[PDB]
Amino acid sequence: LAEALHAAL
Ligand SMILES: [Co+2]
Repeated sequence: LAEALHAAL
């Protein structure tokens, strides 16, 4: 989640 969300952002 940490990576996924920060990539999206
Ligand atoms: Co964060």
